[PDB]
Amino acid sequence: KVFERCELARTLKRLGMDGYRGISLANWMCLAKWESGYNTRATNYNAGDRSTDYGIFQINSRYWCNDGKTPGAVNAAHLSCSALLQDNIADAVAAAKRVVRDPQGIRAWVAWRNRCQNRDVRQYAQGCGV
Repeated sequence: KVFERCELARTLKRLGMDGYRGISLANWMCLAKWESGYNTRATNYNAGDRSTDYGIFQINSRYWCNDGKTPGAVNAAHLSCSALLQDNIADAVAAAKRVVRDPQGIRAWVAWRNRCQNRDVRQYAQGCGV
């Protein structure tokens, strides 16, 4: 499923993401935008280390979800990576919360540093009623 901007903004608020671990809704929106274009079935294989990024938040198979074929893998979030390809993003949200529970926080995603950090991110969640 490819979410429309405001529909995702409202869904994330309902799921308790606004201000989670100090992260504003606008930042989560900026992250989803650059990571997947708000697409829940987005997948990205990293030929270099053999790991795959899954879903709307592009969660990695080496530490956060299990896909069986990733070398030196662990399962912090304790999920099957398959759960991160559903139209319902409840599991992806739970996984994303787990990721930012580590000291690095939202910085865990390099894309966030390149495109969101230290910038005006209001535009991503503006006018959605959240």
